[PDB]
Amino acid sequence: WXGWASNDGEGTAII
Repeated sequence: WXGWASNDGEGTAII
């Protein structure tokens, strides 16, 4: 979701 790498489903995801 609010990660900074891979997609977490809808947005960015944690490393």
